Amino acid sequence: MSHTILLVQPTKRPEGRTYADYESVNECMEGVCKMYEEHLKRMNPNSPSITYDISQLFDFIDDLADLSCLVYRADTQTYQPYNKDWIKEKIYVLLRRQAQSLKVTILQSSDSRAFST
Amino acid sequence: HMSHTILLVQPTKRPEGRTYADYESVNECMEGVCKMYEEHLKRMNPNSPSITYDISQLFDFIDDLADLSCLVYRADTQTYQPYNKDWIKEKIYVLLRRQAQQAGGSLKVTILQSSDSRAFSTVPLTPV
Repeated sequence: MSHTILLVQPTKRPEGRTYADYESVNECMEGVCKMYEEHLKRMNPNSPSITYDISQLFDFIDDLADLSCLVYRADTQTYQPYNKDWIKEKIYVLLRRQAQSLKVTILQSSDSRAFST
Repeated sequence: HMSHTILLVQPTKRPEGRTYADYESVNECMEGVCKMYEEHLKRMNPNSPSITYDISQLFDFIDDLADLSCLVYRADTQTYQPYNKDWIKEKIYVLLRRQAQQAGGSLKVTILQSSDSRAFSTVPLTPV
């Protein structure tokens, strides 16, 4: 549970550079998936449940122009930098733990998640 | 110092306006804030070849910002160090004074809409 800032450059256009912050690494990592999930929720609005492989999640991330995060360390009172591929792993670790090839299904009816293998 | 610096901006309370830029050094990030205020003037005054602001005008415009922080890389820990709005304003106060030096009371900055470089002029007392 540490303050986490996320640097998102979606397209090569630098005016897209944006950021959000979260109370922990976890809801930052969930913040990324919720960015991809809102993208699928918007692509398929009439779909009640949208399923995606975790590879299409990483595919979306890979296509982002830039993604990085900054995690607070109370002992030094700074922010540690981790790059995109790091973030993808924490999302892999987060979604894998959430379940118990990974397949996530986006149940819009509940703003919740479900999994498969 | 001259380490990688990230600038976190937020003009209005509306978070969709959040953005960031990064710079090779702290001093190039501080100029980025000045240039952020400057171009806001140049766009407001497209018919004035030059515009001059007091440094305190640069500080009010920064208070208006919903949020403005910056992060400075630190090799000893390999981490980015946070700095709030006050720190940035003081760093700008110091940097522009040294830049005016090499060229109450307060400082006036004169920029040409053509250029990014600054011309400085010191003022006897500070405004109301």
